[PDB]
Amino acid sequence: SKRKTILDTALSLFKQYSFKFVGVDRIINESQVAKMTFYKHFPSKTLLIQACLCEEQKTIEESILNELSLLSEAGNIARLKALLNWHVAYINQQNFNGCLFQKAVYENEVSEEVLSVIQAHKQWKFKLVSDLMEVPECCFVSSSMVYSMLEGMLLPANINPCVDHETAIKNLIQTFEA
Amino acid sequence: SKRKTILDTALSLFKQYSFKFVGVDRIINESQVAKMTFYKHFPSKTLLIQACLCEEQKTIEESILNELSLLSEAGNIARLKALLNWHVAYINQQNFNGCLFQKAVYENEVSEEVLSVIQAHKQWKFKLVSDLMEVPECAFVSSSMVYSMLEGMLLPANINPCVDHETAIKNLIQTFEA
Repeated sequence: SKRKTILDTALSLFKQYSFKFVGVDRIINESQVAKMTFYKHFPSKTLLIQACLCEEQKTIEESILNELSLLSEAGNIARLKALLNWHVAYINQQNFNGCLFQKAVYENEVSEEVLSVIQAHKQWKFKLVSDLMEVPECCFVSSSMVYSMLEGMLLPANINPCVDHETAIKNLIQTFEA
Repeated sequence: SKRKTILDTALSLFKQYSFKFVGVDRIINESQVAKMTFYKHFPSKTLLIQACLCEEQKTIEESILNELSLLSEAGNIARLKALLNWHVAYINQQNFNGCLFQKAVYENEVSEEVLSVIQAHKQWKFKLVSDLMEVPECAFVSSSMVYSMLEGMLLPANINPCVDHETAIKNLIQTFEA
């Protein structure tokens, strides 16, 4: 029951800081649960991290896919545009601090059940990019290229905050619309 | 040389594992340096990490720029090729574990000492890409897009082991006509 509060509280803290930086004791208080209640739902920190990544996958994929299904009658450039714009909104959102899946691999949060979630999600996004570009109306720029560019656009602004990714994306949208 | 023995030991250990995973005392042992001589050079792990990142920036910037000055008598497309192919070689080393500057930020190393080095280097890299593409011999792809694709290709391989970055680069090199 209080599982969701814990999950949602840990998600924010992991996104805000890092996995190794926030310990279980901090998640306990901020969720306002008893230690015993935490471990009933999450017997270990790795299990909470696994559920945090599963939740991030479910929310990202549902969000993207729902926008695209609003454009099934829009043609293929319109749907590719929406995938690109979605990234603009994602890095401009207030709490954006990078990609949580890239964060887990850099922090070596890579127990097998966690890695499979990470790889399955990024394999889904690679496939989605590839399917959106393998249309007749598209060319020049390859999908493996666009995928890695989007992945590089998900880096924390702190690495290079003068880079405006939205300006690059707006420019690439105009190329598809040539 | 004392200060440099500590650098090479810490810098190597941070890449193999992670900044958080490697403790100052582990660095003391494997370097065989008096703990007081360590603290005369680096009074805090943060100052050590800043120096490690300055060493990494120096190494990468001199490796890239040495490949380009050997190609001064060549064309602009060949010099852009050199930078692209440099990333192919970098992610194919046996000791490759992603980008140390990305890793630092994702591990929440966000002190002023660290971010100023990280950002100076990546600012340097963004300008180099812009300058190598700011030539008469160059398309529908902006330098900001190329920078981001280069950044994304430096992610650890296990985030999605099915992405073949080398093939992506080969095709991108061929769109530039070389």
